Amino acid sequence: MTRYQNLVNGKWKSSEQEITIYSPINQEELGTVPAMTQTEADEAMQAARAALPAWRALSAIERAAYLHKTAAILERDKEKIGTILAKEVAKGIKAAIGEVVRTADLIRYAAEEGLRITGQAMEGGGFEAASKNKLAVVRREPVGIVLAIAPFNYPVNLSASKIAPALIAGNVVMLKPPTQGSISGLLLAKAFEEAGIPAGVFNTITGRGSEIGDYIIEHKEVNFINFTGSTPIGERIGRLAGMRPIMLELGGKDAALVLEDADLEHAAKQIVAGAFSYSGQRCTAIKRVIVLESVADKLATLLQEEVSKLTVGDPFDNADITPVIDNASADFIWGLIEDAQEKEAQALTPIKREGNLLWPVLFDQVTKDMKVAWEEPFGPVLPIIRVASVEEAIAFANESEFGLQSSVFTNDFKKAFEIAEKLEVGTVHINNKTQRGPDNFPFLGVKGSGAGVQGIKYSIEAMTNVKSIVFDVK
Amino acid sequence: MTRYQNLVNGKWKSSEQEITIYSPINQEELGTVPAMTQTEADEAMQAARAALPAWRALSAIERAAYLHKTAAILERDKEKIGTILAKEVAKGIKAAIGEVVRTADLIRYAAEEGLRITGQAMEGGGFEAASKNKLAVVRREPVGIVLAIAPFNYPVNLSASKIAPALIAGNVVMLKPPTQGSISGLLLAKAFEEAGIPAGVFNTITGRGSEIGDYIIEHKEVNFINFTGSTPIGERIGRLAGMRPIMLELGGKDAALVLEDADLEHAAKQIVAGAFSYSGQRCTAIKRVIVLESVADKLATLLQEEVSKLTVGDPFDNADITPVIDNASADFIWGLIEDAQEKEAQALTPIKREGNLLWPVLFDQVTKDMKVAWEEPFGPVLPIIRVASVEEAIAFANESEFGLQSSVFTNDFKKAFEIAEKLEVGTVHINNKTQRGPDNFPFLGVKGSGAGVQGIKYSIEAMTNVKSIVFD
Amino acid sequence: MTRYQNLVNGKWKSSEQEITIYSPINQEELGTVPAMTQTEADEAMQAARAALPAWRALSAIERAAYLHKTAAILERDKEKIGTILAKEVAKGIKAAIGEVVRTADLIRYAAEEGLRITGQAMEGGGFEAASKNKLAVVRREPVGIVLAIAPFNYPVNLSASKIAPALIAGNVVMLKPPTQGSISGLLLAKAFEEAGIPAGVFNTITGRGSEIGDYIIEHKEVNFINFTGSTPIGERIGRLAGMRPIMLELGGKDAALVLEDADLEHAAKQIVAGAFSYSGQRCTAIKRVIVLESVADKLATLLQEEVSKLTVGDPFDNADITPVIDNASADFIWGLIEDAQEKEAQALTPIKREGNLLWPVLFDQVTKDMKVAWEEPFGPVLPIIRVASVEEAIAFANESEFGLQSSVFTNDFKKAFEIAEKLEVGTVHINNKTQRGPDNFPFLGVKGSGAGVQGIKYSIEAMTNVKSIVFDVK
Amino acid sequence: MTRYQNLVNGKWKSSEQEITIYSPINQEELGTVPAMTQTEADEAMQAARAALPAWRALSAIERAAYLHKTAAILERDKEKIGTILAKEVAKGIKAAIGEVVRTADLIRYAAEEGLRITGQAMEGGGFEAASKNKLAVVRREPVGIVLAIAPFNYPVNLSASKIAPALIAGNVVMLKPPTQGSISGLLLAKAFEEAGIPAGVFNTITGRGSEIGDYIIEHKEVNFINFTGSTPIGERIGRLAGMRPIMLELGGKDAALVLEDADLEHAAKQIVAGAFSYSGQRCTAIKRVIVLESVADKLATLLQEEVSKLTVGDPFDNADITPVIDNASADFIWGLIEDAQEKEAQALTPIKREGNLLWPVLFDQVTKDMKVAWEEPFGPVLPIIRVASVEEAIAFANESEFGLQSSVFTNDFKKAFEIAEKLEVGTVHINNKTQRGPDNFPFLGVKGSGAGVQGIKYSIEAMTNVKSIVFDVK
Ligand SMILES: O=C[C@H](O)COP(=O)(O)O
Ligand SMILES: O=C[C@H](O)COP(=O)(O)O
Ligand SMILES: O=C[C@H](O)COP(=O)(O)O
Ligand SMILES: O=C[C@H](O)COP(=O)(O)O
Repeated sequence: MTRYQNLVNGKWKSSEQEITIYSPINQEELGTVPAMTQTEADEAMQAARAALPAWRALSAIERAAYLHKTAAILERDKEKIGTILAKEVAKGIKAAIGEVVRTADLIRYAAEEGLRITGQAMEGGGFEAASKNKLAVVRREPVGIVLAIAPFNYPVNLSASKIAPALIAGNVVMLKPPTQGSISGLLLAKAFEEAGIPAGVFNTITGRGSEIGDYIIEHKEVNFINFTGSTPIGERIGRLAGMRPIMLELGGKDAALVLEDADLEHAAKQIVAGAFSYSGQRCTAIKRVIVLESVADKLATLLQEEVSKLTVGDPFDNADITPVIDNASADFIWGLIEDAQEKEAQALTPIKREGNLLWPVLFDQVTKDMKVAWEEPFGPVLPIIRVASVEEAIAFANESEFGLQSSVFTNDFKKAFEIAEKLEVGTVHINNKTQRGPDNFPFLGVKGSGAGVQGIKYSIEAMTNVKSIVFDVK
Repeated sequence: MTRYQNLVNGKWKSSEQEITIYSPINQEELGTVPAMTQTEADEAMQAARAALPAWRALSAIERAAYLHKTAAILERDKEKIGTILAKEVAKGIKAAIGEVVRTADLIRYAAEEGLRITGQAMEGGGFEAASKNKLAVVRREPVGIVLAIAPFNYPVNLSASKIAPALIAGNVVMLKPPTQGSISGLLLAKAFEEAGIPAGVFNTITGRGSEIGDYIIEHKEVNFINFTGSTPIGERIGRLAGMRPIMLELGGKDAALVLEDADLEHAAKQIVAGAFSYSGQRCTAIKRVIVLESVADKLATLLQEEVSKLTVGDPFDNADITPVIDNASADFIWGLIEDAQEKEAQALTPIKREGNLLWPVLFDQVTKDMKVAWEEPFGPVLPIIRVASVEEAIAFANESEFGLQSSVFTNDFKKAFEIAEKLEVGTVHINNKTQRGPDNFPFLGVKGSGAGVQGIKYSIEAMTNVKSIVFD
Repeated sequence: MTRYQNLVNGKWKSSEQEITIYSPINQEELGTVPAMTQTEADEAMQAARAALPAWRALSAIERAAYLHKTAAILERDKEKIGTILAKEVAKGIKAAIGEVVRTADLIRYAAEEGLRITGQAMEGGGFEAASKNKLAVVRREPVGIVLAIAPFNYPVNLSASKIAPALIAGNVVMLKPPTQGSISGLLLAKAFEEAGIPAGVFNTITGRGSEIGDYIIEHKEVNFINFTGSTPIGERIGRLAGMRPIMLELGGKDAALVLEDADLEHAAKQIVAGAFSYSGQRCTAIKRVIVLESVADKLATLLQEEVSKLTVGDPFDNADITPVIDNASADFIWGLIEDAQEKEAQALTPIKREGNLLWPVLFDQVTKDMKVAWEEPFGPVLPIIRVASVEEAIAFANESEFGLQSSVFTNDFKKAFEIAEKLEVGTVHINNKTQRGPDNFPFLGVKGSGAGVQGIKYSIEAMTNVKSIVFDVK
Repeated sequence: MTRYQNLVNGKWKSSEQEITIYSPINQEELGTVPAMTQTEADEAMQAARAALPAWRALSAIERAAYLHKTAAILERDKEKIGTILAKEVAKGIKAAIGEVVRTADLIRYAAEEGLRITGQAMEGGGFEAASKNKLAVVRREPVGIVLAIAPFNYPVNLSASKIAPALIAGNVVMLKPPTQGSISGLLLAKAFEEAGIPAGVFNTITGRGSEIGDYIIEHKEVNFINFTGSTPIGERIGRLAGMRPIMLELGGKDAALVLEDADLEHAAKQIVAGAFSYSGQRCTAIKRVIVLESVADKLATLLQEEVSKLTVGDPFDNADITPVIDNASADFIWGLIEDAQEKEAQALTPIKREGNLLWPVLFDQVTKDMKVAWEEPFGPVLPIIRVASVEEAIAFANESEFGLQSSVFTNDFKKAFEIAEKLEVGTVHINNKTQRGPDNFPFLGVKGSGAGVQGIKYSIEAMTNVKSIVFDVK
């Protein structure tokens, strides 16, 4: 019964109350995290504010040295961290060891990306002849206190993808780990503390969302909100932030537009590997298949073979399909499956449940009226939608409320490029599954998938402030 | 009795109701502008949404051609537009003609800068050996319908600085000209219509702010709100926009920090020219002087002479101090002046009201308890605040709720650079007054002066969406 | 008999000796240009060196104003300059006025692009913690005097492409027009002087190569040599320039790699349009077809139909095949054609020669021993080369000594991209012919095809010097 | 008595003959170096040509892993390499060890900088409406084989500054160590080979310039020459290169312009620290004090006491003034001192000579007639030159045939910026000594002082070719 604590002003501290964390696999007690109160969150913010000056008065290479030390420690304990993460959010054990390794690679790259940030030296001579002697030296300064709110699916990766870009840029970071996955956020904080990050530069906040979860967002000391989660909470954040800068990475129903000339075997393998990784619990996952009618049958057969080869089971057996995060999540996904079945959709895959453990349901004949065609299941369902033309596929893709990513499988790259130009998404992948990619590529969503563009350089550039210094050079 | 109309879907439209516009100089009826209803706003947004795809299907050079045409036409009617915008916001006629010519120059520069927006080609390898031979082609696409809300002080320049950067990027623009200054917004729309801009690409919205003011901000067709105005209204817009991208350019109490080793004559001339241009109704004006005690008396004397050389009167006489925009504005300035003089501030110039026409009040011995050290007047009042140290000056400057711009007057540029690093503003000017400047320069506020970075390149970038395309 | 004059120090200057220029189409006469002596070249160089300080002192928008005025005057006298151009180099009057118009467009774009050249404000904190208070403001200064040597092909376009990028960046320009199309260069100077560009900012130096050819290149006043022409002369310039910066745009042997999946009709049309534009006298024209065996016969038939549809005549009938520039050119192309004939290459189109007027020769079954497979003809002859594999095509394309551009005609863009990365050229066009393209695109050659990157942005950057100013900010 | 060998194709080689290398400190023999022949140089070039298309095919992060391994090994053996370097080139032991760790974190920065080189995605629609659908994907490809020639000055630092920016860019490198400092080049090769660098990727050439000196520069395998030496040999190289790209870092005569408002104590300290570091044997050292007559006497006294407190002796006692590299250098420097004192220059510090070890000479009343005012001594001689105005100082500064770096000591920064923009140098330091600076900063000479822009990013981009791939998106 481990009693994990909160990093606050460089000291590990606990709270009077604590939240118990149960495995989504078998409800094993993983430990407890403190249930902070509003005054505790307030004092963590005031520690951050006090640590900010000396942190941004450091040279970039020094902050990067701290970051590199953190990444080394994180890679050192990749199995300790990986096991706890694997039982905390019920993801495959190699998938959970893989997240820690990808995390360390991400913060190494962010440390090295954020010490190469170059300003501009602009002159007014090109705009007007009267300002020919004026020189603006434009650079970037930290926004201040960055508040990072991590999601459950990648509690170590999508938390470090906010902490490391903010830290190298000179900001202090306040981390809010998810409700499920908070022990992993505290373990990330342990790696940061072991590195030697100065007191107050990185603080953690754990608690009930009904007590401090709004209080930390509307706090006056917070200068930037970096949030990954679902679109409802993201829309609430966008209004609770006022006009303070935010980065929201919300839900996505990513389409796989498959056309007649698509190499269907590769398309099916990629579509299934994208759709069912972490049992569908990914924002950047293939969440619908929009296939043309002429190849829809063969694509459905290949998709069925791929989805039948998926091993459902328990995280430590390295199952492709592990239990979903909550019972409420399984109930919501089950409702989507029920609604599809009631409207005469062809479930060409066993449709059975075992509590949290759902089965990789591949549906066909999915129409506009089924909720599985629009709602993000965040679980193991994959709709197949048949369209008559490319225009119908593009209209179906752009009918979604989400614009995160999309895949276009073709053989004609000129055709794929103009479809990609037509798709109202942030990223289009040509003949590949949709993903966050190398975390040096831009990662952004549109209409409902969030605000701002991520990617390591884009995240460093987003939690900074432009400061122009203008003088005369005669 | 000119009945100005609204550009919607290329055609000119009027409404049943009408707002009447009176000069802040002598209250003459300048004309009337339509008071659109929420349904008419909706139709303007639908015209915009239908015009968007053919506008971004146009090549960049083809849209820049329209922008250059509009700038040439607008410079053609520099005197006609200038007189109307002079008597509409009580701006000096040589400054109102200058606003139009600088507007034309901004549209030219925006066209030619939005021609050259180049994307990236990232390679994946270098972050992972697995993602080697994945190529991301990163480019920018228009956000969609850009809603621009212009301020009264520059109805033509600060509406074009939202329209032209958005239009060149591929967006369609829905302009919301201010209440005082709506006629100049339609005079700017006249140029866009004359220069063959396609239907629905540029539309104008005029009406009472209690009928369509929130209806247009909250509309779902709006994809970007570009707003210039006051901090209360901007803070309201910030929440009303949701997670839609916004550009807010709110107020600012720009400080003029003067040190002991500083050319006081140059500093005084710059401080007064900045502070009292358009009689203080500028977001980027010197709105407070923070001088060190040793040079405070010499600077006060020099500042007083500079203020005394100011001409107060009528815009068409090219006065330095024309009347403020409204009576409520003058009452608010007069309240600040009263609060200051009822607290023993040394008024160094003759406090004198004549209706809207206020007088260039220069105050001294201003402390933190007077509400003129903190509140942005938007009128002809300059507080001198004396501090004992450079640290005291920086703390006083950073105590403001605004962070737009600031000036540091000294002779040690290394000292000025250090102070500029410490100042929580967007732009620091060393040994010059604050200004929006060369409009290619970044223009931004922090802390409460706004959200986002303006300046033409930054404006074009802000109203676009990154569109990555990854392949093998 | 029009006695054209050299623009020197704002004044029109003539010489004791004048070179006479005759029409390549009928040897008529067009006028004379001053054959300057070396002292005259010195006075032009000194005029430029004295004009340099006040031209640099100008604001960028003020320098751009002259450029825009020149562009307007050029677009005004489009038909006059065009007629003299089509007379000078036998180009085709609708393709000669097009050169004048594309030249004014280039000048406008160069002015507007040079307005926006922004510097860097680099900090040392990312590299070391001891330099964290040092700021480098890095901007670009003019090199000084730029010597632009134009070719006969495009004597106002490939001349403006050196003058305008140089002028907008603050340099003063020496223009050495081609010995043949010099009258067109003096017309360009007429336009620049009419715009009102200051005295000594743009001068022209005509003459005989044996007197002032190496003389102006070796002058110590010249700070940059921008030369486009033939590869041997380019090598001589590369030696003669010492360590002074140069930009050489030399010959090319651009290949059209045609694979089996290619759309052969599009390939044939693109290849013929690229290859026979201006009678093959372009460095960026297609100059050899490298085609796989399977589709080679169908491609050759399509290519033959395209070639035997080209108009051969005089420039004022707007012929696609107008006479080559001089008699030595026609003799060299005829020699290549003969060498191909004796080694049993299949002439797919008639082999005719009416003096300078050559007929377009499509040669099939061309092998590595015929010299038309390697040498740049600068004449209307295109060899088709058959290869058995994609690797054979890449080996044959990279066997050339030239590296300017190439086309890959394919249907698989992934394959086309792989081949493009394998081709040793500056630019690869996928399913299109080679061109200088939009002039904002980079234009460069590799191994034997030149030195430096052209394109308006790259040309502006090439003829400037980085000037870094480093100071403490704390 | 160690016999060092040449890294060729992953193997160590002696040739038949060996150049024996002696310590410039006394004469102590420290080893021999293979006197390679033209044939062996050819085999090394061919090994590099064969290793190229596997190093290119590697990922940027893998090539960077090799670079980081080399940097780690280099810091592991900093004292052994440093001691050998200090006796090899006669610099203080703490300064020879300090260019081994400065070299290692030059190598780290080079790798981290080279693995985020981004390309462009240019569209043609801004230039013309006919090319709106053309997209250029502009990326950078390795130049090929890089020839790096190091100077004796920094045989490790000024060698890695060419190797690492090359190797990270994907192109293989051949290193020619200086004749005096060959041991250090082979010691750096030892670290590169120990790191695991693939065979043929990093080779080393030693021998006699009369045998293999022009032979390697003129070799057709070489695609880029990166040379830092003296202006004569750089003039030869710029000619022998042809049109092959080169980077030349030649000599300098950096001036410290001191005006009347200047802080004279700071100027006096900075000037001596910059001028006499490594016995004045740096290209970027201060070699000229140009001071206004009002403050010239006070400056001269401060400078004299600054120079007098320097220590002259042995490198292992960490003398500030260690002996110059060879006897020819001491003869030339003594000739400069001679010419100065015959023409009635006022020696402010004693002039001495102990064969190779000279004493630092502060010369006042230096005029444009003494050779010490114009020639680069590469020895501990600093001439003070008095001028009557700032315009006279700028005229004297620009009178030099060198354009590398310059210092302006002022108190008015607007004045210092004015003068800096007037100065014909590559870098101007305001109120600080000239230096190569943080190596991320641009480093260049703009006169007969060099060709090309160095600095880690600038040298990475110099030894690459732009490759544009243009296709239609439509
Ligand atoms: O929330 C899930 C993320 O958006 C999915 O991206 P990732 O699995 O590549 O980190
Ligand atoms: O309303 C505020 C404007 O941004 C001020 O413009 P300006 O500083 O150029 O005079
Ligand atoms: O000399 C010939 C030029 O390089 C060919 O290019 P261009 O005809 O497209 O301008
Ligand atoms: O030019 C050479 C500089 O004097 C020293 O170079 P470095 O930065 O490698 O030590």
